[PDB]
Amino acid sequence: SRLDKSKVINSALELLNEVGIEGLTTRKLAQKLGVEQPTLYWHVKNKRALLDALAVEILARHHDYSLPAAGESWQSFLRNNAMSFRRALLRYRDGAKVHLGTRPDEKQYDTVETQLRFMTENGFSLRDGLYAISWVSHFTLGAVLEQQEHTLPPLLREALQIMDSDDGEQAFLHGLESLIRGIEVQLTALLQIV
Amino acid sequence: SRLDKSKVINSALELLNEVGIEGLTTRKLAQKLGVEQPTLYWHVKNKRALLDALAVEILARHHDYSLPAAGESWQSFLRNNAMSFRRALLRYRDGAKVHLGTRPDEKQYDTVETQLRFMTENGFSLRDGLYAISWVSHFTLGAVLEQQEHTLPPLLREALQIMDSDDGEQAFLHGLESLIRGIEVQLTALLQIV
Ligand SMILES: [Cl-]
Ligand SMILES: [Cl-]
Repeated sequence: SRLDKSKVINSALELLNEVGIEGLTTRKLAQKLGVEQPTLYWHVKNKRALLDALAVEILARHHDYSLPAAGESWQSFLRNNAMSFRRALLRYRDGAKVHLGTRPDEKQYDTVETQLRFMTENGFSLRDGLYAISWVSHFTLGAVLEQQEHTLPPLLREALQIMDSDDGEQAFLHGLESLIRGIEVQLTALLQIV
Repeated sequence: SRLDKSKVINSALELLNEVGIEGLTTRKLAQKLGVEQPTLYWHVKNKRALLDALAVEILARHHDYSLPAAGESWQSFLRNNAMSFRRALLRYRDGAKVHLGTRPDEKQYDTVETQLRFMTENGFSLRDGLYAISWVSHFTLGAVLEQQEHTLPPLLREALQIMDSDDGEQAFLHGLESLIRGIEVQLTALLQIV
C-alpha cells in the first residue's frame, strides 16, 4: 500500500485527527497503511521523525500568509500572519502541540529571514523585529492551545456569555490588535521616555 | 509508606521533574512511594486526577502574586501577576503543560473573581477585564511552553546572540510591557476612533 512520503504524511494527518498527538504511534500508522511495522520503519524511523514531517506539512498546506504583500504595512503583516498561523493550527487536532514539539525546518528559516528583513526595512532593530514576531507567535500559540485543549461566583458567570457564543475569534482579534498597538508605541517612541 | 494527600502530591512533583508529563504514571508513583498499585488507587484513581492535584499545588506553592496590593495600579497588577505565573510554571518540568491540561479549581475561580472585581473597579467592562487577563495569560503560557520545550541564513544568525545569553526573561518582560500598553490605549480611548 503506497508508501510515498506524501502518502505516509497524509495518512498520518488523518490519524492525528482520529487519535490525537498521544495516541498517534507508528504501530497504529502501519495498521492504517495496511503494512507491517518493519516496512514502515524503512520509511519513517520513529514518532519524533513523523511529527517533524507533520508539523512542516500542516504549515505547508494551510499557512498561506507567511510572506508580506507588496507595499504592505508591518502592522498588517503581523496581523495577517498571526490570523493565518492560528487557523493553520486549528485545522488538525492537537495541531498546536505538534508545532510546539518540533525544532524548525529548512524552509521556515528562509521564510523567517525574508520576514525579518521586512521588519528591519520598517525601522525595527533586528532583536526587536525578532521579538515582535516571537511575541505575536507566543500570544497566538497560547490562545490556540487553550482553545484546542478545552473541547460558582457571580462576575465570572456574568462575563461567561462571550466565553461560549464565539469560538475565541473575537477575543483573539481584540488582543492581537492590542499587542500590535503596544509594539507600535515602543517603536515610534525610539526613545524619549515612553 | 505515608499516603497523605500532601505526601502523594509531593512525591508526584519530584517524579514530574525526573520523568516529565508523559512518563509520569500511577504505576511509577506507587513504585516511588513503596506501595502496591491497588493501595495507591484507593487514594488516587487515575493520572487525570493526579495531574489536576499537581496543577493546583504548583500554583498554591509558587504563584504568590495572584491578588493585587492595596492601591495598586491595574497595569502593575497585570505585570506582577504574569511575572509570578511565569516563574511558577518554570519551577517544574513540563509545568506549563500540566496547567494547560486541567480544568480550573474551586479556589482559582474565587481568586479570579477578586481579580475581575479589581478590573471593573478600574474602568474595565467585564468582558474586557476578563479578556485583558486572558491575553496576559495566553502570552505568558505561550512564552513558557516554548522555553520549556526548547531545552543557515545571515539575519537570523545575527540576532540569535540574545536568543541564548538570556533565558527568555528580557524578551518576556519587553513583550509583557508592550501588551499592557496596548490594552491601556484601548481602555483610555473609551472610543473616539483609536
Ligand atoms: Cl497502492
Ligand atoms: Cl511512613
